[PDB]
Amino acid sequence: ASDGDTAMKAFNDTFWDPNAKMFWKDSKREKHQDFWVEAELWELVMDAYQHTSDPALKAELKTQIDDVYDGTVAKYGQDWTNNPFNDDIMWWAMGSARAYQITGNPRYLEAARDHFDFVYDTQWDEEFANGGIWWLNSDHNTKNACINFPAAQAALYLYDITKDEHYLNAATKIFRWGKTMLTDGNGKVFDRIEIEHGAVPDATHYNQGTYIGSAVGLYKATGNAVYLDDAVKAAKFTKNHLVDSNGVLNYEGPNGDLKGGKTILMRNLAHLQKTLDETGQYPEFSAEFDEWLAFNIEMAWSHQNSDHIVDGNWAGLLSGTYESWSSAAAVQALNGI
Repeated sequence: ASDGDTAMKAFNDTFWDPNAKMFWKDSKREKHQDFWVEAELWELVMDAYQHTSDPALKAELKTQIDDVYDGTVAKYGQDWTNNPFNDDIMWWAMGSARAYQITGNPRYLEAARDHFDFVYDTQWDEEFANGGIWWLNSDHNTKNACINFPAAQAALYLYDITKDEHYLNAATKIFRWGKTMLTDGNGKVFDRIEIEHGAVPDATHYNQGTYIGSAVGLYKATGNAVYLDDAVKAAKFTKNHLVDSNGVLNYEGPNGDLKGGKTILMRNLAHLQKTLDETGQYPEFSAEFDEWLAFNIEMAWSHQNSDHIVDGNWAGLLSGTYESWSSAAAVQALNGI
């Protein structure tokens, strides 16, 4: 049995809508979650499905993988390519690849491949910044970490599924460009690069996270040690910069997109943690990293309410109203794979 079980059960009890097959945005159960965040809650369901050995929770979560998809398709349709936000398309392409791995349901591989191919085949460009995927498919003014590294990750899942080297080539070309043009080369991931004023070196949890995850995935697909080093350097930056003075990961609210970003960070830190624990690579860092992760999980869960819900401000919420994105990160932290 696990604290991850309790945390995921509580999350579903608080925020899941079995009628609309969608998460509520908050504990008042009034409006459903925003499109892209819903794909990140979809992945938390998947993470908890992989983490749990509770037979009731395992079967519920496996069903819920299908339900989340059906709720979203019922509202937004099956074809997300009319969404101007390439990031929206890619967060759901990545979720769909993972759903295929778990379920074997062909609809998910079609959704993943079709949506990924639309973004990468049409939104990759070498005229601005020597490479990279555009943020939007309407106006082309910026290329962003929050599309490019998720795209590398989606490509890696698609290579794992298909064994089509095209997807390894894509993952590698996207990551290589992103490391060059959206990082300092030393683990700091820049938000975006804009035509007018160039690189915007604002780092955040979710962009550290997708860079770490795509580097770990490239390490596993290629065996090239540089990708594991890239992940370690980005984890070091995260733990010394995106933390309070006590070492607890930051709160990036009140921005609605960022406030839940620890969810995506913790998901990807878990991949690095597992690779280093299992391989005995970077043993000094691995030990420090594991201690810091344990410390963060302990501090988050120390601030659970009586319903076992943890607000995303892990430094301290007594207002009675909890949000599903902000609250997700603590559940993710206890469901790492």
